[PDB]
Amino acid sequence: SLLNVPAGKDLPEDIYVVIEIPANADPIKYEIDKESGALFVDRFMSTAMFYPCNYGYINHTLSLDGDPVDVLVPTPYPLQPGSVTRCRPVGVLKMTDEAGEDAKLVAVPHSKLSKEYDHIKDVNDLPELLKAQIAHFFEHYKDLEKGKWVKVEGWENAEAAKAEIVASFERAKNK
Amino acid sequence: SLLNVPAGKDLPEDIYVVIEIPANADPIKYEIDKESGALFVDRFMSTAMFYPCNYGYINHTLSLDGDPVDVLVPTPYPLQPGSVTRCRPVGVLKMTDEAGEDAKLVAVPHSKLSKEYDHIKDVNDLPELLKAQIAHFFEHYKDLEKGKWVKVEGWENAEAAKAEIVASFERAKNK
Amino acid sequence: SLLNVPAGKDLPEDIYVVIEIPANADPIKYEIDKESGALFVDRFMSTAMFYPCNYGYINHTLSLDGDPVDVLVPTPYPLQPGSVTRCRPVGVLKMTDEAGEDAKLVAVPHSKLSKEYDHIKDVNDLPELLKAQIAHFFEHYKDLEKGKWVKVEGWENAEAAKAEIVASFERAKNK
Amino acid sequence: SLLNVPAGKDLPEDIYVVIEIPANADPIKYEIDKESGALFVDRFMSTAMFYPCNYGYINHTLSLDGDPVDVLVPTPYPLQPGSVTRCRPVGVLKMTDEAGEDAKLVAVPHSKLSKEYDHIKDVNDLPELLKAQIAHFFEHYKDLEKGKWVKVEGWENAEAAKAEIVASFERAKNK
Amino acid sequence: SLLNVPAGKDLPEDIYVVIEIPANADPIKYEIDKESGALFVDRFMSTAMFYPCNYGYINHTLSLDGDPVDVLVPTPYPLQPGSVTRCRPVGVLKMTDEAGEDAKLVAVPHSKLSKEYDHIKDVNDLPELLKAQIAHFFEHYKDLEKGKWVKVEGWENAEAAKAEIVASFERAKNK
Amino acid sequence: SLLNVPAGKDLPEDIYVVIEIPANADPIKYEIDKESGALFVDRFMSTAMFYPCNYGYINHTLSLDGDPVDVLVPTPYPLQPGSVTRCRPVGVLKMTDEAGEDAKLVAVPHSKLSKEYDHIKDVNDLPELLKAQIAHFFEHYKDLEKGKWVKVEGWENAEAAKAEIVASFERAKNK
Ligand SMILES: [Cl-]
Ligand SMILES: [Cl-]
Ligand SMILES: [Cl-]
Ligand SMILES: [Cl-]
Ligand SMILES: [Cl-]
Ligand SMILES: [Cl-]
Ligand SMILES: [Cl-]
Ligand SMILES: [Cl-]
Ligand SMILES: [Cl-]
Ligand SMILES: [Cl-]
Ligand SMILES: [Cl-]
Ligand SMILES: [Cl-]
Ligand SMILES: [Cl-]
Ligand SMILES: [Cl-]
Ligand SMILES: [Cl-]
Ligand SMILES: [Cl-]
Ligand SMILES: [Cl-]
Ligand SMILES: [Cl-]
Ligand SMILES: [F-]
Ligand SMILES: [F-]
Ligand SMILES: [F-]
Ligand SMILES: [F-]
Ligand SMILES: [F-]
Ligand SMILES: [F-]
Ligand SMILES: [Mn+2]
Ligand SMILES: [Mn+2]
Ligand SMILES: [Mn+2]
Ligand SMILES: [Mn+2]
Ligand SMILES: [Mn+2]
Ligand SMILES: [Mn+2]
Ligand SMILES: [Mn+2]
Ligand SMILES: [Mn+2]
Ligand SMILES: [Mn+2]
Ligand SMILES: [Mn+2]
Ligand SMILES: [Mn+2]
Ligand SMILES: [Mn+2]
Ligand SMILES: [Mn+2]
Ligand SMILES: [Mn+2]
Ligand SMILES: [Mn+2]
Ligand SMILES: [Mn+2]
Ligand SMILES: [Mn+2]
Ligand SMILES: [Mn+2]
Ligand SMILES: [Mn+2]
Ligand SMILES: [Mn+2]
Ligand SMILES: [Mn+2]
Ligand SMILES: [Mn+2]
Ligand SMILES: [Mn+2]
Ligand SMILES: [Mn+2]
Ligand SMILES: [Mn+2]
Ligand SMILES: [Mn+2]
Ligand SMILES: [Mn+2]
Ligand SMILES: [Mn+2]
Ligand SMILES: [Mn+2]
Ligand SMILES: [Mn+2]
Ligand code: NA
Ligand code: NA
Ligand code: NA
Ligand code: NA
Ligand code: NA
Ligand code: NA
Ligand code: NA
Ligand code: NA
Ligand code: NA
Ligand code: NA
Ligand code: NA
Ligand code: NA
Repeated sequence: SLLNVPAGKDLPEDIYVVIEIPANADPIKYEIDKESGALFVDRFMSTAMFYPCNYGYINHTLSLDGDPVDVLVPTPYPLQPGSVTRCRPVGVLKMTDEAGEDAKLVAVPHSKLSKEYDHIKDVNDLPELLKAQIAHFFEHYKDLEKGKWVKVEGWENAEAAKAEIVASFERAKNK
Repeated sequence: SLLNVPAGKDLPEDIYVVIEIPANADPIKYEIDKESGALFVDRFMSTAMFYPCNYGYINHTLSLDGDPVDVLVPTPYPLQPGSVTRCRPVGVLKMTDEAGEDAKLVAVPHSKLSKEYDHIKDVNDLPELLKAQIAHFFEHYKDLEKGKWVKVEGWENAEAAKAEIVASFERAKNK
Repeated sequence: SLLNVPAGKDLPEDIYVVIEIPANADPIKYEIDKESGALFVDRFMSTAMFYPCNYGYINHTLSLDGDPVDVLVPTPYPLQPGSVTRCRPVGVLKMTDEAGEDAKLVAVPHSKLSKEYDHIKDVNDLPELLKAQIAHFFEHYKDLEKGKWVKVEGWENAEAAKAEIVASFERAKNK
Repeated sequence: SLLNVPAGKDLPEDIYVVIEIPANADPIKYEIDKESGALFVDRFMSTAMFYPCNYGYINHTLSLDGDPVDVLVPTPYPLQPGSVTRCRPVGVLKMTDEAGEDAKLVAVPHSKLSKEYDHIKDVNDLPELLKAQIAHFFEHYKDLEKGKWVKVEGWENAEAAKAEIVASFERAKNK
Repeated sequence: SLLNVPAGKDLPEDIYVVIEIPANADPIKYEIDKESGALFVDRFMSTAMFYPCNYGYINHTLSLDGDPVDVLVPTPYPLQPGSVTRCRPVGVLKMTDEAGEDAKLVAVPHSKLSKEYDHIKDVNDLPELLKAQIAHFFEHYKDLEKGKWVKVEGWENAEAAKAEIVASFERAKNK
Repeated sequence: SLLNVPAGKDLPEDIYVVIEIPANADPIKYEIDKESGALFVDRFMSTAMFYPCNYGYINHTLSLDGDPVDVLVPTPYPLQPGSVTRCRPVGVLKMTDEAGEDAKLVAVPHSKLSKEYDHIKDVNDLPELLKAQIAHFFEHYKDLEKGKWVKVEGWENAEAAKAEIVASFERAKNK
């Protein structure tokens, strides 16, 4: 199953991301279940918002919110929930939510999948609008769900993103 | 063309709404052009948000923002931009934006189109979530567009909605 | 507007069909308004059914149900409501509904648009499943709408279809 | 795999439903294969009909038609085939088909996923149109498939639905 | 109708493009009819190809193929056939087809619609992949339609694109 | 998982095909991963092309390109990536690509799923356009990916298709 997908071929520079939610999709917040590897409906989000990129996680990692580390993956066409994409980290939106520190990595498709993103080396190379849209999404998408909240702490670079990937991997390792 | 569509068969209780944007659609903000009756792209909205209902206007009306009065129309399936739907007003979100007072009517499909909405007589009969989603949309959808802004002033009932329809009609009449 | 589209380049063998409803679409029953040429929502259909083909009419014709003659147009991909397709009649489903005799022509895309349908010369060349699906649709799609009903009278050939096209044209002519 | 999903967290009041067919989808009748847990095409349905709700089953149950008990799940947006949704039973359409007694449960998203359905406590709280659409679907969707048929026996309440869930669970247990 | 849309607010730098075909759509080749302003199906294209950008024309212009000058418009989300978008020319693919010289302009959404494309000043600023995809599309999309063909002659810059816009306008003027 | 799906119920006449890419979809080239059974993004294809049929493979087979044998499956509606369809082989497009001989089987839905394809007994019964579209797709879809290429060698009949299925099965058996 997806439970057996490696974190990556050469972490943290070469990772696999398991997709749960496509970019620009209906507000169904799917999460993979750790036990079964199945896609569960976590919730129907209450705001009229969509994820600006495909959204998922790195397998065999653990954030402080008790889930694998979260990843946004821009692509030319939305991905299928439950599919896996090889990518390269380029930046990270630091943020905290009701479940703990909960960073949002941005990783682009690996050069082997496409040349489209090769030019995006670091966080400054991401379009300013996309970055603004992502921060605005995480700032507001929980606005109508009581007991759910976010404190966005800011954008950081590809090396901070890599550091977060290592830490999350090591954390799933030693817990 | 759509330029020749009546405001309604018996205003303000029985109106026609010209749809510009479907519910739950991509963030393309279409507006009908007054001159040609064609659907123009006003803009690509910058936030990752969607209209909670189909969105358009009552022909032969004028708001203080210099456009025909705006209407949200809930339906079971999204409508085609440029189509026209017979409806019944049930409530209004009072609000102001950078172009003037700019109320958002809510009108449901007429009984003749469907029985689904007959039970919605007044604003209190609208689902609380939908109303919350609409106010949250108008509060935030201009957050990333400089020089565009909104002050949401609150929900009011079917009679206030009807009053607004009359006023907007009379205004297109005497300007 | 669509109000000015000819019935066809050489009726009844070479016709234009104005599309109102795409094949396999949501159950929104659009009808063009004769006055304005705009697409109106006639109703939200109540059964969980879809049109097996794109559905519309021949302009400048009149059936006994007081509307232009109805046409089903099979295509490889669903058409846009309000678009126009050049076609060739191949058969007709005779039927009556609450508004009068109300035949359903089947016309395929003209050879100039595609070679795909050239082999369909007459009604027997239509797939048996499609014909069965169309009759079953018209038999049941009004089952949950009181005061709406259908009596399906059977399939007839391309020459009967042509005769119906002529009659409907002549009727719009002399009324 | 989906083969390992529990019937529920607290049956019969708190269940999981494995979705096979989304609401308002193309007429591809997917069924999960018991052996592999994969989604198989059972058939391409022959009528021009769609499921009024998402459709699937409760894992680790068995109906008299030799399959897990069937469930319809209304949601605001169609679900992905192969996804799992936590729900609450509210009613049941009793019916028989060519494979045995084959009830159709209706279960709404659990409060934890959404508040939208909390107000639906029992079968009378379901919209009359949706219930009519579901009965009409099961009455007719097999009309063009020889050797497939249905006898719809009627709507019953949340306690009958719960009783059916218990019986189906116990049956998978003791066979 | 769309027949009355200006070529632009300040040609050739500020133009309007009437869209006939969305980006990444089914292979239905719609063309606006000059007489009626309606969207007609020109043909169902025979290759398994899609337009890499939204496709349409500048009103009140004339190419040597006897149609208004053709335009590709990249956008973040596909546009509706029959809609109009304000844009800025940035490049041109020179090519000839069976109907005459038939250049393909590329024009991006005007800054007023979006800031996304402001950075694209000239043809070299267009992504190399998109340009390659467009040339490959026009080279092959007529491969399976006998009597239809293309000779692609190459990419040229924003000033050549502007020159072509002027010439096409002047040609509709003096014929 | 899909790793455990049989090659078929009675090879080579009665096979199962695991679908990776739907017909007429976005150009995301998914491949099932042999290790995990998960759907991976192999690449984002560079040409503006789509698969004319659903595309996938026969499990427990091996081609000379080191992957299971490839299959195109025409259906009335596109299939879900990761779903499985029972089918009957009717023809084969012989071709070679950069990874080895790499035939493309065509197999239609089994009679048990639908009667629609029963009339297609052999390769000559496939529509000429579909066959032309498939050959044109494989001839050009790698045109913009350096180091990827195809030599299409021609269409052959249902018995050649069956022979290829046997050979590929036996090859996965003895390697
Ligand atoms: Cl790992
Ligand atoms: Cl979060
Ligand atoms: Cl930002
Ligand atoms: Cl009026
Ligand atoms: Cl507004
Ligand atoms: Cl509110
Ligand atoms: Cl005429
Ligand atoms: Cl009818
Ligand atoms: Cl029949
Ligand atoms: Cl269980
Ligand atoms: Cl059933
Ligand atoms: Cl009922
Ligand atoms: Cl002009
Ligand atoms: Cl061309
Ligand atoms: Cl190029
Ligand atoms: Cl096997
Ligand atoms: Cl290949
Ligand atoms: Cl061929
Ligand atoms: F998470
Ligand atoms: F407005
Ligand atoms: F009619
Ligand atoms: F079942
Ligand atoms: F043209
Ligand atoms: F392969
Ligand atoms: Mn959305
Ligand atoms: Mn969560
Ligand atoms: Mn997560
Ligand atoms: Mn979180
Ligand atoms: Mn998280
Ligand atoms: Mn959206
Ligand atoms: Mn505006
Ligand atoms: Mn407005
Ligand atoms: Mn406004
Ligand atoms: Mn306004
Ligand atoms: Mn439908
Ligand atoms: Mn009617
Ligand atoms: Mn009609
Ligand atoms: Mn009728
Ligand atoms: Mn009629
Ligand atoms: Mn459908
Ligand atoms: Mn079954
Ligand atoms: Mn079942
Ligand atoms: Mn059954
Ligand atoms: Mn059953
Ligand atoms: Mn396509
Ligand atoms: Mn042309
Ligand atoms: Mn053109
Ligand atoms: Mn041309
Ligand atoms: Mn041209
Ligand atoms: Mn496509
Ligand atoms: Mn490959
Ligand atoms: Mn393969
Ligand atoms: Mn290959
Ligand atoms: Mn292969
Ligand atoms: Na979407
Ligand atoms: Na909250
Ligand atoms: Na949408
Ligand atoms: Na703003
Ligand atoms: Na559909
Ligand atoms: Na009726
Ligand atoms: Na649908
Ligand atoms: Na039957
Ligand atoms: Na598409
Ligand atoms: Na050609
Ligand atoms: Na598609
Ligand atoms: Na190549």
